[PDB]
Amino acid sequence: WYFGKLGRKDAERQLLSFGNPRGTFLIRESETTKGAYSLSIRDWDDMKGDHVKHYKIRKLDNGGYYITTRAQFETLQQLVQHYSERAAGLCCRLVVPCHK
Repeated sequence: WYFGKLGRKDAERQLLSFGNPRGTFLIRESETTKGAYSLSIRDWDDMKGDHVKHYKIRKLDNGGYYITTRAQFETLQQLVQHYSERAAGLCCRLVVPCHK
């Protein structure tokens, strides 16, 4: 999936779009972090209802990508595959990718 390098505003307006069930995710390029990635997940809550949290995907200089220090992945494709099954410490698991 190549979403692109877009801002939180653009990621939010897209994720929170009707036609996507909660657990919508996209990975945009982080403009705040040095060419990194942001796993932008659309959560649902009753009080925090329909909000996006972006997990900052970090990169091992001598390795691959990791969202957390719990475990590092070979590639970004592995990172999402784990969260597609289970949240494993995230707020939500990955349900569906966002539509452009």
